[PDB]
Amino acid sequence: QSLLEALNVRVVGSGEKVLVLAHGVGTDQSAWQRILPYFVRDHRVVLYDLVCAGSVNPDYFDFRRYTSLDAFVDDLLAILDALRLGRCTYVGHSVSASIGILASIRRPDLFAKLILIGASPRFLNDKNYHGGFADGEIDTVFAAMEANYAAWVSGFAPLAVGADVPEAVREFSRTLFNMRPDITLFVSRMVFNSDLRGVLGLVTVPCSVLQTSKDHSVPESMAAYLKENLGGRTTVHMLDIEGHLPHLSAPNLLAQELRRALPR
Ligand SMILES: [Mg+2]
Repeated sequence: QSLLEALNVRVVGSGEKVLVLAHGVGTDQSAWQRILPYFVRDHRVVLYDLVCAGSVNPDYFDFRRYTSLDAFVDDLLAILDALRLGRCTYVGHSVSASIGILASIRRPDLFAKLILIGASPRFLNDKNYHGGFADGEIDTVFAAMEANYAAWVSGFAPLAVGADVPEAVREFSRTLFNMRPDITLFVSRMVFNSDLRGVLGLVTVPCSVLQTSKDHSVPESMAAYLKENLGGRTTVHMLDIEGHLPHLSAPNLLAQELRRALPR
């Protein structure tokens, strides 16, 4: 396969503006399906799957290569260079918000704006920083994942969706069960260990921070931290949608905020 084929790159929509939708761990590009109707008549929308998606051939997940977020940034930049659509708006959920931040420091030319959903530069607390997780706290999650993947997904998918939206629990269960458990564990440990705090000030592009409500992974205080520390023009939108996956659980409401955050 080419890189574009391996990571299931898709370009949809009729417009001149370019929008990139980049999913998080545990999902794949189909997490955007109910957002697409709101953008495809005036954007060319680029979708792709992260290499850890269960929709990507598990042969591609090379543990020697994918040891830091920078190897994920390599793949994003390689796709955007291959598609040659030029300057774009980039929407990143959870790990893809971090991937977008780092890509925008390497290649600010490529990004008109970043729209960050569920963004965190560091999950672990540090001396005078609140990520949400104390030393040792995550261990019970990675123990449960390794001990009984299916029991772990059955309890975690409702928690991540947050709101009582059976269809979202279905979709997120489907994309967690499609992942190979050793990949889910490895990538979840790598992302949980990430720390982007020291590069936020190097961002130069505008950012909209769409801050999830009652997200297990990101305290509501994070939005203020990103507004203070991101180096470009940053705006905060506190979502009135519950949970980690607002694009699955309340696509209409999330799409209306995304549209409000577009550059011009
Ligand atoms: Mg600045």
